[PDB]
Amino acid sequence: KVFGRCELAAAMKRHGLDNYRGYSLGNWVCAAKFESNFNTQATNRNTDGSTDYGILQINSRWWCNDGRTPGSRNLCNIPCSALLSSDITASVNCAKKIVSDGNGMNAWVAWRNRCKGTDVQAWIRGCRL
Repeated sequence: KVFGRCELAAAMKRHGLDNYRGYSLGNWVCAAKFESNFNTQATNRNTDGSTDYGILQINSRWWCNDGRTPGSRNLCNIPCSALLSSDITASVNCAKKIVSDGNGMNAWVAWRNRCKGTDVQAWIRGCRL
């Protein structure tokens, strides 16, 4: 599914991401924009041999199992393909663990490089939330 901007904001807000670990909703929308372009089916191989999956580009070395990543820990206890669903529940649940792991949203280097420090509230402009 390719989410609309406000559609995604509404769903992340429903699943309790707004202000989760102090990160406002616009931070999460911005991260999704630059990680996946709001496309739940997005998959991208990383240089380390792991792959990133779904709306928030969760990796197969630490977080989900894709069966082809040596060293896999699967700390979200989920197959990576489950992070490609139209329903974002699994991605959100996993992202909550990630952002709690010590470095906040710096875990998403696209957030760090494209969102952090910016006017992230723009990403929820016009949305009835």
